[PDB]
Amino acid sequence: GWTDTAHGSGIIPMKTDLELDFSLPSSASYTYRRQLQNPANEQEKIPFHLQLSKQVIHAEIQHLGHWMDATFNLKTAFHCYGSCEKYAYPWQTAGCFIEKDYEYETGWGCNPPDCPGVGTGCTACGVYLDKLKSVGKVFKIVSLRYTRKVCIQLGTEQTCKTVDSNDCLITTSVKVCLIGTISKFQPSDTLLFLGPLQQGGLIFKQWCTTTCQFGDPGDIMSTPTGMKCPELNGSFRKKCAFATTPVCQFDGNTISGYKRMIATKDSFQSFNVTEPHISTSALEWIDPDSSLRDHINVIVSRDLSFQDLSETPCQIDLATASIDGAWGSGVGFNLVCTVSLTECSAFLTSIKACDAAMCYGSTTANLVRGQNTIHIVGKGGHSGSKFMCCHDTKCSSTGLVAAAPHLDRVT
Amino acid sequence: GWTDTAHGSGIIPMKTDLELDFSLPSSASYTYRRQLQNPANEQEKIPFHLQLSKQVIHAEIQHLGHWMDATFNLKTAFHCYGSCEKYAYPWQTAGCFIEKDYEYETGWGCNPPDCPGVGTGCTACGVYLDKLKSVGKVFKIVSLRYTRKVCIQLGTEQTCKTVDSNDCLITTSVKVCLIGTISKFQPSDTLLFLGPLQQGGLIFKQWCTTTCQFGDPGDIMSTPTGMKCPELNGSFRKKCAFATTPVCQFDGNTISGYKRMIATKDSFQSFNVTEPHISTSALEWIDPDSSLRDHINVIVSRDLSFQDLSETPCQIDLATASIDGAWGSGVGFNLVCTVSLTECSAFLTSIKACDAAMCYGSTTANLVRGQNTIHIVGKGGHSGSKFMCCHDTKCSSTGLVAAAPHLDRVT
Amino acid sequence: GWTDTAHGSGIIPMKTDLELDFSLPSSASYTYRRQLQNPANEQEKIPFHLQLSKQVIHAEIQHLGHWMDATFNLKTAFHCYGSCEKYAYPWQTAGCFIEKDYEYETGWGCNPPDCPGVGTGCTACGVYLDKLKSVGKVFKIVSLRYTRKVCIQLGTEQTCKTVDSNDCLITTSVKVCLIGTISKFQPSDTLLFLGPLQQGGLIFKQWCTTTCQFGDPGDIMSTPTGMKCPELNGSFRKKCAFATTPVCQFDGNTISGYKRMIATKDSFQSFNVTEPHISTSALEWIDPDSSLRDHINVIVSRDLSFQDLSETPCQIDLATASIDGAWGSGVGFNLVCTVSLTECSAFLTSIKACDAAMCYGSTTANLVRGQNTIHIVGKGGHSGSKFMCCHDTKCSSTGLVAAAPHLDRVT
Ligand SMILES: *[C@@H]1O[C@H](CO)[C@@H](O[C@@H]2O[C@H](CO)[C@@H](O[C@@H]3O[C@H](CO)[C@@H](O)[C@H](O)[C@@H]3O)[C@H](O)[C@H]2NC(C)=O)[C@H](O)[C@H]1NC(C)=O
Ligand SMILES: *[C@@H]1O[C@H](CO)[C@@H](O[C@@H]2O[C@H](CO)[C@@H](O[C@@H]3O[C@H](CO)[C@@H](O)[C@H](O)[C@@H]3O)[C@H](O)[C@H]2NC(C)=O)[C@H](O)[C@H]1NC(C)=O
Ligand SMILES: *[C@@H]1O[C@H](CO)[C@@H](O[C@@H]2O[C@H](CO)[C@@H](O[C@@H]3O[C@H](CO)[C@@H](O)[C@H](O)[C@@H]3O)[C@H](O)[C@H]2NC(C)=O)[C@H](O)[C@H]1NC(C)=O
Repeated sequence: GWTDTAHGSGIIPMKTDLELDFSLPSSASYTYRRQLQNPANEQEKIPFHLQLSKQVIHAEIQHLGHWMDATFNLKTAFHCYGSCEKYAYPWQTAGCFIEKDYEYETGWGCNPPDCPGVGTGCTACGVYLDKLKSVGKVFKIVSLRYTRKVCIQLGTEQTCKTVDSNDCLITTSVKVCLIGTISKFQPSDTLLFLGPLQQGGLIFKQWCTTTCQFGDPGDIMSTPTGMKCPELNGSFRKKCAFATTPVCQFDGNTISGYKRMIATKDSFQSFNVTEPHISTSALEWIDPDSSLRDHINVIVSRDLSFQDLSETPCQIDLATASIDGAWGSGVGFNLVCTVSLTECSAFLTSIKACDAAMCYGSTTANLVRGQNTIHIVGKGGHSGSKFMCCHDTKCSSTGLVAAAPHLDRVT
Repeated sequence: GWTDTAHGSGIIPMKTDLELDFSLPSSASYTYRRQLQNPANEQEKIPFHLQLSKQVIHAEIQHLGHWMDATFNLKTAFHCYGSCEKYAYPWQTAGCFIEKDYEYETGWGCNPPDCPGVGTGCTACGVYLDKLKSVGKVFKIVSLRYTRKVCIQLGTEQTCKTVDSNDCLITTSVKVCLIGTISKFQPSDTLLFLGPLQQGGLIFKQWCTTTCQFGDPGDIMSTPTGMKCPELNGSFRKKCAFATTPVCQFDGNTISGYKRMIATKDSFQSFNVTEPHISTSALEWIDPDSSLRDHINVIVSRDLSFQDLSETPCQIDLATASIDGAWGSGVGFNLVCTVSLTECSAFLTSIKACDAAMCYGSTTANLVRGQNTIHIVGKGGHSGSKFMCCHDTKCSSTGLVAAAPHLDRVT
Repeated sequence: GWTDTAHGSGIIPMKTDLELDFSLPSSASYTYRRQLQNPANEQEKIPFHLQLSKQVIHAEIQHLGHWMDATFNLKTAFHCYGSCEKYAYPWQTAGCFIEKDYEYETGWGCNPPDCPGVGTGCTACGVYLDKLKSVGKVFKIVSLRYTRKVCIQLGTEQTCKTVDSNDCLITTSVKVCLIGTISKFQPSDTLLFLGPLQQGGLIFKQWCTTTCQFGDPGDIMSTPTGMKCPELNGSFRKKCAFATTPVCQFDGNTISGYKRMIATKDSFQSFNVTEPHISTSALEWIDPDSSLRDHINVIVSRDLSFQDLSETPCQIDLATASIDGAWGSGVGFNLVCTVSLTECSAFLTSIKACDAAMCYGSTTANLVRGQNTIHIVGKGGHSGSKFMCCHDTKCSSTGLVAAAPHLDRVT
């Protein structure tokens, strides 16, 4: 049946004016001009001009905050009598602290010489992190898009459009196809910028998410809402000796995740960025790595036999019915779309979830004549995004905001 | 030397009837019809019909079972006298439990007031998981294949064949090439379905495999063979106080892997599925994500100059000699093939490992005239799979089953 | 503006002598011969010969050493009096050991019957690994390149060149384009060879790097500099009983990472290798997996309208100014290049970082007429590599060595 998702052309190669076929780095732009033969005139020439922008990476991201370095500290506070809750402890002022209480445990083989208590008091053990310093900014990739602006001019008619890395642009007599390739980044990668965005960063595959312990990548994060402190990898001990104050011991890791990373820094992957652009839910940049190459094919055919394979009689109207799920999420939001099809018995097409600035996901819709209900998934966006059901360049007149994502550590 | 692995055509573009070149979403089908000029007749027309199915993902998988939620529980059982083995404990009835025994350790600074024992008895500490509930079904990806059914009709001759995502189909006068792209899934990804397959799921990159501790993704799994219980991340302590029964303490993680995941659910990647088909060793589905696009090129040339580049004089016969390794495995099985070559001094070709329904791997064989011994690797399959050495559409007359895979946790 | 990075051709398809378009396995070579029509003579024919090598994988690697199996051992050494430093312990001779000291802690509820000490002596607890045996060799992937040697002969002129997997080769009348595909390996993957390189190996996504605990993949590594021993996942305990020598206990993992891996071996991905070649900073091989296919397109056009799209008037000279960063690193080294442009107002081109044998990275340089300062990133190489700024086939006359990478565990 009908579909408008085939983006390309049918041609008779005998009737083709020009074909360009080449490899181009993702971070390279390209310009091409040529005077083509006027078949009707054969005196005055028809200009052809092609412009391809550099490929721009658009990563929907989660702002994870600032990764922090810190120094590990362990302190003992002993009281012969009294519950642990009775006393204040110096570590309770720290950015991060964890306290283990040995309450009502005094005994004459573990007491200082001035303490005759038995089953009393408190040995309070405190681990606290201080000298907290931001070492960089951290982003988690929600999704990736790779686009070039493509401008075609043949005679006096120009068409410019943003084209994704494995898509084609088709005009009256011109087809430009991009064939993507290698992807350096993957969804759920974590990017760490140790300095300004322009200086590039490090890719981490195993940034701590469901359990963060001191020593992990991402163990200590500073966010606008506050510190997010790690758990401890190791365990406390109350060392006892006759006529001696108890001594807190900790047997686990005492070196921050940042210092452990730096010690073996060259185990990780760097990436570099040019022209970075930061937005509410996204980072855009051009990767100066010229080893990443796309394949480009351009056809010009001013002949009646040139076919736009996306052309169908089918027409659709869209309305955004409901939403659930979250913005800024790799799980995403689910948009419910009412899609009405005319002029065709059936129509396979692509329905997109877009806000006023950007699209966040597209679903193949198998439509039948009349009304259809289509669920589509979007990933990314922010709390102000009004998500709409869209097709080609047209969107529904109303949009819906999604809920806030769930990105909480349990402790 | 000769090879039949080049799937494509040589043509004179002047002698080409038609070329289609376009981008198509993996989840889109496409149909194209055209009446082509009869060069011998030029009155009656020759029909051309192209049909491309939607691309189907075939993932060989490991059925990891059901991921379970649970509640953490800690209990103390003290006996003044008697070995720990002498007594039964209530946690010994649980789906998962871990017990730490403090045996023959009684002393007058750690005993209840009715216990004068010294170096006797037992403080038994039990961690047990209860309220076990399945939260979803889990599959590990062994391998991935992406195929479309491609049908070509020119005049009265039709050819339909399954074509992989970076392969070509060649008939007498027609070539259809697919150029694959982005892959959302990777081998060793773990897929979690929280509900029916049709509702999609979550991708996990770090599902616990060699060490599973309570709190990890995949910590508690229910399989047909029984529960697979996690180890503990943390350590026990016997808290002592005069004239008091010992109290078991546990300092580690007490929150299940499921609850930790849900708390930060939007850190993970969702995927959606249509038309899912479950089999003994595999899951097949169509991904409704229309942002994944393949490149398609179609050539029609009813001219004598159209060359099938896969044509050679070389002929082979195959026999399956032996096997080792495992089914259902990302390491795979190794099939030993005796391949006999005639009509050519040398022949580079592809030898496949297939059962009666499916192929599981292909190896480039550098053959010389006469008999050859070729080792090929297959991944996936099940205990009933009779694996055969195959070439093109022909297989050896005998096959061999592989051994069961090793997928055991140590404790 | 001008760029030489577009590798391909502009043609009039009517003026094309021949087009080949086909899919080819990465591990397949291919040969094609044809006698083409001489347009000037039309009696004697012009030979065309195409040869494509098998695709070679070049992985820049880090030699991580040998992964070791071992047996866990725990021993107690008690002394009624004396500091722990006073005594030698048998575990101090082991390849790996970790010692926990309970110093000055004697008491009459934890002493052997011959020890009346109070707050004296030492219970020394030693974990040591013995029966250390190498189980395989380990390499971490720094970067990946996929190349074919491509030879073109038309008449008496031959051109052979190494072509990357998404690049094109252009001669006077011939264009050969490669379109890459699926990549089985990723940067930062860890490869384990349990035997000779020819027997293949296992891919690990989560080899321990910043924290290695006994039981992890990569926990125990033997390098030329010495053993790199893991930390412990678990904690010690001094078990006390009246009239009994203290007993050291360890509650954590006691099974090596190798044994845990082997127990669930079929959870991991195997890969196979042919014609492996080992060098100071790299491993090269051909993957016999024939399911990995590239797309190949060949155009021959002996017509004046055939355009080399890489041709520009722009000319550059290079000098290598300075370097920082490290060899053998996925973070890489940063080479500072002085690039001088003539014949053009502006020129977008690719500047490479190469030593005498190999290139390690390329950067898109946006040059303006006159002198430019360009920073480029290279990954890989070794301590003897003299890295140079290069363009096309030309390099600066001087090069600079980089510093040694930081690949240290903290303990
Ligand atoms: C490509 O990306 C890498 C990774 O980000 C870049 O390495 C980074 O380079 C910056 C600047 O050279 C380093 O910043 C710091 O600067 C202070 C001066 O304030 C300096 O004293 C410190 O020693 C420190 O190096 C940053 O640490 C470094 N990051 C890493 C992970 O090595 C690289 O420069 C980029 N290459 C380009 C843009 O050509
Ligand atoms: C695309 O895939 C995602 C991920 O699986 C889908 O999200 C999932 O949606 C289902 C159904 O809406 C959720 O199921 C559960 O249903 C009960 C009712 O019995 C409901 O009360 C619960 O609140 C729960 O949501 C499932 O939790 C959810 N999974 C995740 C990880 O969020 C999504 O709906 C799919 N989009 C489509 C098919 O358009
Ligand atoms: C493709 O690669 C896999 C993974 O390396 C290969 O499996 C490996 O096969 C070798 C040789 O068969 C195994 O070596 C060992 O040999 C001793 C004899 O000295 C044998 O007694 C042991 O049982 C052991 O198997 C190696 O263990 C095995 N590795 C794994 C991870 O299974 C496979 O053979 C390759 N297939 C080819 C080259 O066709």
